[PDB]
Amino acid sequence: DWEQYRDRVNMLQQERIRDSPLLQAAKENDLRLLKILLLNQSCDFQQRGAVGETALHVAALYDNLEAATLLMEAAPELAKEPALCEPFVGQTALHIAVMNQNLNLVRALLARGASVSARATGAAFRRSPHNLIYYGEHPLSFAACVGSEEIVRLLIEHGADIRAQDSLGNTVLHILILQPNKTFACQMYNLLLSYDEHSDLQSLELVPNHQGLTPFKLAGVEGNTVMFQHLMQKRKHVQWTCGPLTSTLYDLTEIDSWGEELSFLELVVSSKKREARQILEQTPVKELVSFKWKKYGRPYFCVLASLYILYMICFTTCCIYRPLKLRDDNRTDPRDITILQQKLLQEAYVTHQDNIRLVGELVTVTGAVIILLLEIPDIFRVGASRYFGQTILGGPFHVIIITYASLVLLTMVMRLTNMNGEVVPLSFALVLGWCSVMYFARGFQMLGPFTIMIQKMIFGDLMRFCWLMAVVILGFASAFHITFQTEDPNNLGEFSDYPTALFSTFELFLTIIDGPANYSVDLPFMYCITYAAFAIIATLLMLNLFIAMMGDTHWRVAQERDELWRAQVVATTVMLERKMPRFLWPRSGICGYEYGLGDRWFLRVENHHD
Amino acid sequence: DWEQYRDRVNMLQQERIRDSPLLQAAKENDLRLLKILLLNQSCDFQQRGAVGETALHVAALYDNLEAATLLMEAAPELAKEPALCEPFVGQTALHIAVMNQNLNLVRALLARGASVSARATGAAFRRSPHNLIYYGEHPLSFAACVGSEEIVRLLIEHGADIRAQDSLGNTVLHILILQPNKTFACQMYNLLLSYDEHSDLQSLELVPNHQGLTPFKLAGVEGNTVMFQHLMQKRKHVQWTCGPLTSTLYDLTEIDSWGEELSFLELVVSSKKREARQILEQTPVKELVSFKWKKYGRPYFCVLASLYILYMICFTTCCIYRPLKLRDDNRTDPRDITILQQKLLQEAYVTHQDNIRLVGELVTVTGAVIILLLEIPDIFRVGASRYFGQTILGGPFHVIIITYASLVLLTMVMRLTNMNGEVVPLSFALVLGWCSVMYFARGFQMLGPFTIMIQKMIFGDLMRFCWLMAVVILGFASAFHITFQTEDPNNLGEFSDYPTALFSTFELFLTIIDGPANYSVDLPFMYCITYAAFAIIATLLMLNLFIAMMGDTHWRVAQERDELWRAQVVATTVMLERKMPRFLWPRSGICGYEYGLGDRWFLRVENHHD
Ligand SMILES: CC(C)[C@@H](C)/C=C/[C@@H](C)[C@H]1CC[C@H]2C3=CC=C4C[C@@H](O)CC[C@]4(C)[C@H]3CC[C@]12C
Ligand SMILES: CC(C)[C@@H](C)/C=C/[C@@H](C)[C@H]1CC[C@H]2C3=CC=C4C[C@@H](O)CC[C@]4(C)[C@H]3CC[C@]12C
Ligand SMILES: CC(C)[C@@H](C)/C=C/[C@@H](C)[C@H]1CC[C@H]2C3=CC=C4C[C@@H](O)CC[C@]4(C)[C@H]3CC[C@]12C
Ligand SMILES: CC(C)[C@@H](C)/C=C/[C@@H](C)[C@H]1CC[C@H]2C3=CC=C4C[C@@H](O)CC[C@]4(C)[C@H]3CC[C@]12C
Repeated sequence: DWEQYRDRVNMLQQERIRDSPLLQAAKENDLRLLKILLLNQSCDFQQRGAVGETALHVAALYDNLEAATLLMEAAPELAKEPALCEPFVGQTALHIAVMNQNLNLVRALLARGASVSARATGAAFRRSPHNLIYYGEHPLSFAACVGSEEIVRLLIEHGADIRAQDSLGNTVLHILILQPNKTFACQMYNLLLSYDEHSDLQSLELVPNHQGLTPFKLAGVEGNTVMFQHLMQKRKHVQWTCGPLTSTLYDLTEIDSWGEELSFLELVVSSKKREARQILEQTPVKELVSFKWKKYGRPYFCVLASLYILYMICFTTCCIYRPLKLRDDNRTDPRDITILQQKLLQEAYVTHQDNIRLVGELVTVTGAVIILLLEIPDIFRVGASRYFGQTILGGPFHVIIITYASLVLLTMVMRLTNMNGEVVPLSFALVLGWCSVMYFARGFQMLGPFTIMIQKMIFGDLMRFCWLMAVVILGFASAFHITFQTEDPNNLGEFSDYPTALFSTFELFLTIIDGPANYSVDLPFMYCITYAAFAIIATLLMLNLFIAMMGDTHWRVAQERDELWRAQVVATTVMLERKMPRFLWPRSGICGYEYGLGDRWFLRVENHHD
Repeated sequence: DWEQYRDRVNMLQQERIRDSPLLQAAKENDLRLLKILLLNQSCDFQQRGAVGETALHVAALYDNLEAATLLMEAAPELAKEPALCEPFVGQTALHIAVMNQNLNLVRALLARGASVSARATGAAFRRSPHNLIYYGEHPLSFAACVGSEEIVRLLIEHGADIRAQDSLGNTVLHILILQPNKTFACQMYNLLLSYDEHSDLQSLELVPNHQGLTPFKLAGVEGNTVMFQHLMQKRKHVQWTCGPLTSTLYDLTEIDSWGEELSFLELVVSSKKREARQILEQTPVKELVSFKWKKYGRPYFCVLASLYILYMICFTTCCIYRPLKLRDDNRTDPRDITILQQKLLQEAYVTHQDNIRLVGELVTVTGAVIILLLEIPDIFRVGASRYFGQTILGGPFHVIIITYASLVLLTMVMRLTNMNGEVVPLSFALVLGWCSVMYFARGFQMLGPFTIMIQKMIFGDLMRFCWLMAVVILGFASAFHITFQTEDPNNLGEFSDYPTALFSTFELFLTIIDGPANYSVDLPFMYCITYAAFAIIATLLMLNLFIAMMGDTHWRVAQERDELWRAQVVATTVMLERKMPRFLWPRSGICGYEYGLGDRWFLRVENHHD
């Protein structure tokens, strides 16, 4: 929760420990004062602290086995007392004794009758970035997550339910997977699977949490590669081993996820963790997505890319041959250079070429409607921020594709209603529609990690550098405008108006226009000093600083090009499996039923070991 | 072959193993059930699997020595039974027993009379990228490639022919060289040479395969540097060793390859493997090509470069002084600026300077004919794709040189036929002919690894980045054309026509022209927003991204500059040895016959060891 509230809670807990002499003796392991208190019978033994902790909780917290046994000899009901305050509600002495790995204290508490199924629904025991650890809500979950196998065996022998869930629905396998240390996690997973004598019901592995994730899916989502390898070791079958050639037969019941709302690969790719992209490098998943991409994903993606390119060619040809007529009125203003205008709806669609344009425009409108019908339910199937905010699963390409379809439909509306100004949505749709073709650059290895470079340059570096650049533009444009306020605009009109001054200074920042010079006339002397300062500071230092930032970003992406391209391949394959019809996408892998191996589907992997 | 077919074959093989109780007992090493089957006499013992494998093949496949001896005690004819299906045709139990290194099983099979010359012509035993290994087609080849020397000795003692070839003609030395692991390969090569008691016939080393490669040539082609060093250890003679100076005398019978169609160095350089360029760094080859390049290659290459430069000077001077006359007709169109045209064949070649031009044009046509006569039979001596598609042996320089000669001859044809439009082939030939002079940059160390940088930037990076760049050009050119469709073209004519809009936006992408600005008139407001987006996205992000890609490509080539330059030196020296007359290229090395060492030719290497 709040850091200040937890600090006040800890300070109040230490204050109530230091104020109470029984709690002070329990903390400091003062056996004489504690025995004088307990042998004495002032009739008080349940003094609670600031968090509602008993004296047994204080004895277990500071590793005081002798003081805890003294507190359990007299009035042993403290072995069945949880805390009664917000940051530690539900925590007993058994939880602290398990977390401190005091095995004799856990033995003594289970001898005195500790609650082995004590569900600690505390604020500090929830999975949150405020808490440093998430060990669970049960003593068995705590003992499995800490790493003491003997305490796990002791709690199981006393009757701790392995199939117990948290507030998030997580069983002990989920919280065991969620731990960062993974050396002992595989052995603890083996121990908890070995103690599943129940085996009735479904196996603990098939138990989903409240998010609907199995432990296999949670190992996929969180990027736990070691637990993923340990899980696939239990689901593989070595067919044969001849010399150095080992042929094994992995099971694809959970990896492929046939007939499910969210497949395993979709959950792996659409994950906020950076370590989830290493699951695609693992042994069954890499061969599975390579088979899917090489057999079905690449030809279908190339066909869709060719259709989209021809569609954009038709839209561009309809933009070029747009119906325009001569201007009716006279150009009274000498600075106005508009000689054509848009024809009316009655004036257009007359000749044969206009009917060809009508056919192409119907093709364009139908394609935009098809685009909207393909993209709109994906914003409601998952979250809008998740669908619009991930690099791997398209992302900004979907936003500009939906914007392109919306602008094409708006152009159609303005065409049918005889509204002037189709140049703005047609230019927007021509820029956005052609730039969306780079989405289909993710289907090729050489060009795919380039769109990721451009994405991590625009939203990565350009959105940070544009504030300093805009500050320099807003300074020097105002300076250049006020130096040329008392000047004739016919000789040097690059700073005549302040919007034009902003645009001209932006161009001079990017060095795409020449410096404003008119040597036939006498420019003001302040312009030369201001432009020398602009050339030193803006065009030389900051522009090449942005060039170096883009170079470092390109190097950072190019050091991990194949991983990002494989992630894009899996994202594209998942999207094509979800959206295309099922008869064009047969089920991947060996059928297995024709070979007598049941209804499961397998992937055969032949490797060259030693 | 196909991955799905091999997967179906393996699944069917495991299905037929699991269905048959004899094969199941042979796989699982169930001695009791197997003895009940064999001691029983249901009169069946040759049940074949899905691949035609016997029960002895299943026993040898899963390392079941006891089950294999039980299957060989009753009906031992299974020791002489190969498989009878496509992926394993010709494979016996001896092959699997050798590959599994079960020495007692190989002893038992040779005791029962296994076929020691069993030629396994299977689909899985062929050298292909589908197969993970290529161990050969014979049990001796399998035992030499796996690494068990005792099984090699056992097979040789029973009469396995060492001089046996595969479907590719490869003997056991070729397949032993083709293995990736090279520590045991030298010892196995020594063992197989030591067992060549035949020594009649030619030595196994001089036995070529179906591609015509000796094991020395195959070690050169595949880049096996360790086997190359081991082969040159057997062909060197240490003349003396005084202090730290060791003078040895390498033999150049196979490295130089006098009087052969394909020399050793040509096969090393024209190799698809990247590791073949390390053969040129080895001890005799480096000194040999350095002697050849320093004595003969560099002066002849500099003479040819000077002749080609003077030839291009003559061609350029004939292009500058091209016969042109005043235009006969009148310039009716105000946008037409053509004032000259080409003179007729009768009108030209009149004055003295025209006769000097005629002499130069005859020189140019003769040089192009000489160029075609030098380059045309090289396209038929080797493959066309091999000759036109390798960086080291010229490659694109040969294509542009042949194109230059073809365009010069086409210009001559258009000159003789009075056909208008010599400017197109003359401009093409002037661009391509002068750019071919960079071919002669490969003869100098400092400038040579620069043409490789440009080649790996054009075909490496430019051919990948040009699709995204063309996408941005096709978007923004159409946007800029439709914003200036309803505008007067006299004020801003950079986007008047769509081809001119494409060209102007390509120039604005490369920042070689200024931004289109006409401050005397009022430009449309959409142009400013579209050009600000073009300046942000195209000229700033993508152009400098391509700059960073070229920087990384230049760094990648510059980290290996000397290796690539030495490869180009060997390629140039091989080309000059092949194409120049023999009297200008004396045989390299010590003659040897005058010193009583036979007809062989030697290279003396003096090195400073310790
Ligand atoms: C038309 C003008 C007014 C302005 C709006 C135009 C903006 C275009 C050029 C910009 C806006 C956002 C840009 C953009 C958004 C995000 C991505 C995803 C990235 O992975 C590749 C580049 C890509 C695809 C680029 C392409 C160019 C876009 C679409
Ligand atoms: C430096 C960063 C922030 C980049 C991205 C922004 C550039 C700014 C300065 C650019 C982007 C688009 C430009 C722009 C849009 C359109 C017009 C209308 C035109 O008739 C006058 C110039 C004017 C008013 C300019 C002003 C400067 C703008 C707003
Ligand atoms: C004349 C115009 C129309 C066009 C066709 C001209 C193209 C020229 C400039 C281009 C085409 C291909 C280019 C090219 C091909 C390949 C190589 C081999 C490389 O190792 C060095 C650069 C070099 C030699 C370059 C030189 C420049 C060339 C020849
Ligand atoms: C971005 C990459 C793909 C680079 C290599 C390609 C550039 C394209 C856009 C260039 C290359 C040559 C250019 C070109 C060739 C010749 C002409 C004829 C001229 O009268 C009008 C422009 C026009 C029609 C332009 C159009 C744009 C072209 C085709």
